[PDB]
Amino acid sequence: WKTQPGAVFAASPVIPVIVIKELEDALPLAEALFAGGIHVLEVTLRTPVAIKALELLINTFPDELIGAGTVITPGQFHDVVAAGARFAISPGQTRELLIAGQKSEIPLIPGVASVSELMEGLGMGYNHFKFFPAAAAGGIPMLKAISGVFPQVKFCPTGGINSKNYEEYLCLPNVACVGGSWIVPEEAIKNHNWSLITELCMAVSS
Amino acid sequence: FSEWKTQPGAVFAASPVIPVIVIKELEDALPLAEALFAGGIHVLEVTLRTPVAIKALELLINTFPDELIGAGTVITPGQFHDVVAAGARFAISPGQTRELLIAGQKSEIPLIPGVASVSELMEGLGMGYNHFKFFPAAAAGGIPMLKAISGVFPQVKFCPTGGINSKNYEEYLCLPNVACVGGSWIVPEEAIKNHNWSLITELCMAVSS
Amino acid sequence: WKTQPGAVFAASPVIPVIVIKELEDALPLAEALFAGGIHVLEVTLRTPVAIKALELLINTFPDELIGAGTVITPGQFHDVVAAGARFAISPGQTRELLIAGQKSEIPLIPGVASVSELMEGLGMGYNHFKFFPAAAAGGIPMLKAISGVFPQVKFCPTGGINSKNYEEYLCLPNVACVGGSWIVPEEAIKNHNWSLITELCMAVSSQKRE
Repeated sequence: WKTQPGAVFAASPVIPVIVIKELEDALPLAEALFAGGIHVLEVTLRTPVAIKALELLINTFPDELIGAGTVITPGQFHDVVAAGARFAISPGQTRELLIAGQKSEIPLIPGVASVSELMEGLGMGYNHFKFFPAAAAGGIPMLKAISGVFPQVKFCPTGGINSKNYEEYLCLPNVACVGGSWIVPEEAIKNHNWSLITELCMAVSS
Repeated sequence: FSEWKTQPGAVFAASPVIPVIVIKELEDALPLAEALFAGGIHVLEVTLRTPVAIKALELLINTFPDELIGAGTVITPGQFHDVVAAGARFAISPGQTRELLIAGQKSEIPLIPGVASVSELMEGLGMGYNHFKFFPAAAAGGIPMLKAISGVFPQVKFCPTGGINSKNYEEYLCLPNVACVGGSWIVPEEAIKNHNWSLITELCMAVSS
Repeated sequence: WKTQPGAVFAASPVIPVIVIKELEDALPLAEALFAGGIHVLEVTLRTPVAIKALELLINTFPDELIGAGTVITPGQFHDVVAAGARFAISPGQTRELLIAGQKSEIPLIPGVASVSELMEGLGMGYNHFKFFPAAAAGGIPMLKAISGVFPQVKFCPTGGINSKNYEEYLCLPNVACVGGSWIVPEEAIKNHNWSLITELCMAVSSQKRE
């Protein structure tokens, strides 16, 4: 790991959760994010073209922190490493995935939602996690309770984070950044509203 | 993995509501079953929550061999082997362990394990499971939890159980990743104790039609 | 196990979750707890002096049920056992910690927050658990739903339990006791407010019925 997990969190207060259904949208969406001050991109493995979109983004804009999300299996993890991803994010964790991230060249950010899941990740050497789905898995009260026992663990809450609540999450001492789709809404991507997306990103990156 | 003759999706497709059956008195098994059948419910989950449960399971399977009768509250591999040997057509669990998931993939009979977090779901997927009980649904994040999961695992199918009732079950059934729900409200212990088989049939008919 | 997990839960309706910053406060705090009827002490591994306080309390009061909390790792479990702890409590569980507790004469109370976590503990011989953080992880509805499927499993809910809600938790058939800092607030410890701590403990001791 040359890129440290903490670098995936320090890049932006908000990590955009990107769903790319059409490959032609990948590059103009990325340029819109860059113009809006966002230099970390999580390309989720949720569509057939996602791997090709990740490859296209890394080939075109290699000096951005472009990684993959929804990495569920070791096989997907090796696929995104091979595609050039700078990091891998998962909505949860498995033992196999945690093992795979130990010997990897790029950081894995596993997802957890209970103290035992956190402790399993900690035992494997991980101390940067996604908290997912944050709003449905206990929200701010959960993160405060965890902070009292694991003050040094750092989280990126994702899932139900939006304009109205994201500052409340960011203010927590164990929250390094948040993630969500509200700055890259699917409707604006589908309809090529790139300048709008820049404006939504500017509202959170300034 | 998951090449069972009886597929979990077929179990889920048989009824919008799987009744969570608690049988305390063996004499109640047949009339309770008749009330369910009459109310259009032909998938029965006999829970392993009472001393007579295994006997009631065996009695129901032997008496009604053409019905889709299985077991619930299957916690251990030993209990799973017990309900297989009793003739259960499926096993449902409120959660999962590696050993339980291993037992289900070694069996002719499908296992429907329980999950409540994304990591638990991911361990289940790693063992070839993609049909799960979500338990206890209402206390483990409810509809917002299921909606969040659907955006990330759109193919995974759930049977939410735990706090599902007449007033909210349709809200759960409308979700794209919910194939059916489970609950005791259509087989309530008060009606079973009173031998109120007409009421049970009426409750079942309301959800099956 | 020299002490049974159920004995840890049966000692008091409320286990005091102790954060001790100054070693000289350990003996006077114990006196305030004893005077309020409470003889189970959970010294949390959250301060530099916690291990030394644990050892001091056990050596001073060997006949009291003095144990450790916030035991995260097998290494910490071995440290508190060597320190003389009568029990160890964890906010969660891992396979490694469950294995370590199997090999000890000192009871381990793992923390769980889902049925699958409970089942992993059950499979390794555990049926007394902390439910943490109780108020944020599903609360009373979660415990009630679990009680129907695991009537043999006993819980100590901790995290967000206070004087306003603890009796509601205690009424549940699968809740043997609760844990909380509200009967041992850090401000009262720092200020040597033993009369307040004793008053708070006396209130929860009159709720002990077995």
